[PDB]
Amino acid sequence: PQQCDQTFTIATTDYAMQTILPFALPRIYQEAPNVSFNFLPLQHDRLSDQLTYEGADLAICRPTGPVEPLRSEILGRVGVLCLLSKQHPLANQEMSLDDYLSHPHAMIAISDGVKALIEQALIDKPQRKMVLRAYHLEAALAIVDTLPIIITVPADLAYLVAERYDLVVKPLPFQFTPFDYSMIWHARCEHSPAQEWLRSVVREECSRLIAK
Amino acid sequence: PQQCDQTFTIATTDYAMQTILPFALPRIYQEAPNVSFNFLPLQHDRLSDQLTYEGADLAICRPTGPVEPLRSEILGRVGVLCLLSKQHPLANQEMSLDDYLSHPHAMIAISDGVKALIEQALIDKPQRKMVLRAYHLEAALAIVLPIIITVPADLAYLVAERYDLVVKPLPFQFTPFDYSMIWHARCEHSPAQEWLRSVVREECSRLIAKRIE
Repeated sequence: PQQCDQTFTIATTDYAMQTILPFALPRIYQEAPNVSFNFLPLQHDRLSDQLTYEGADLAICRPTGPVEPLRSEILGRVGVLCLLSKQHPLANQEMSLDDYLSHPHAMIAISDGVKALIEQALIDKPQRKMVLRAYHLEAALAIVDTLPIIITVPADLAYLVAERYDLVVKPLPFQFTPFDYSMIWHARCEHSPAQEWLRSVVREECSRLIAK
Repeated sequence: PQQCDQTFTIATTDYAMQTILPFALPRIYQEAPNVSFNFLPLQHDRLSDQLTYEGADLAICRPTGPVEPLRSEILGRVGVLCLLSKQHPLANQEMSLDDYLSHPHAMIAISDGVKALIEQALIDKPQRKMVLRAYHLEAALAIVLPIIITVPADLAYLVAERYDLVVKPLPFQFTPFDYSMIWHARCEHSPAQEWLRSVVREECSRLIAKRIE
């Protein structure tokens, strides 16, 4: 509704902050011109307490475990991509796993759960140089003019961003099973008309996102 | 030095992560090629827990209070600035307090503690409508509604620049807060930590200069 004027508190990881949410927002405000949002950083380890006492109506992440009795739902499957400066040696050719391993790495907006996922997928091949780990590729960009860093990001951020910081997108050189991104909420928000609305729009929008 | 291949954990805010360190990073890696970095979100109420228990080497933020027995030094003086879309009504005029107070507000990259600072500066004024409160700014971007985007000064200039939008001063008296480095006594006399801090120190220093000009 347009007569909705309440403020929804979403707890977000940095990834969902830069891709999912902003994608969703034009349509949220379009449908609900009057709704305020409050986006606070999700603490993965105090996820259930954020939703219970700290005022969060919805958390958008990838739980590092089960979350019951918090109700939950997969939004879809995020994949992982690599970002290269257009002036990277590899910017032009194709990335073999052997390229990937011989170059310095910046890890942007992954997080340890997925980091562990990737590290797990890279379990037998030789230790790569992990040079930077951050949640803002502003920071990796800062060094594309220094190291030939390969920037591993969730796939969706590569598409939202690469095509504007003037850097290129290469596929992962190895077997990566896309992980699942979820919404979490307290069962008490389970039948709230406004909360069903939020989750719906966030659900449909993630579709439009995944579909494209 | 440059034998150093040790990794540093820096717990940091968003502002710090977009305006400071990106700035300070090229001289770091140039100065210590083997060095490795780990930046993670500061959790402001867990500042000391983060440096003490979670393995954070240094914290860069505005501590919402006294940090003893955590080591700390001021870095410099963050101020707050506004960002408008180039097709915002007030884009080509000066924005008066009244104008400020009549428009939807999007508050980016501002800590609660600083949020409280501005709330306290606007304490005798009508309520404004706070339509959006995020931490990366690609969310406000997404809706830049005739919103006025409040942000730490340096960040305003950084993106105002390249997202073609405009920068209006705060239509009120607001006195710059200051940012700082924070660390555990345990990192006070580490040759590598004393080194990290100083490169941060003189790059921040360097940043003020450049900016001041």
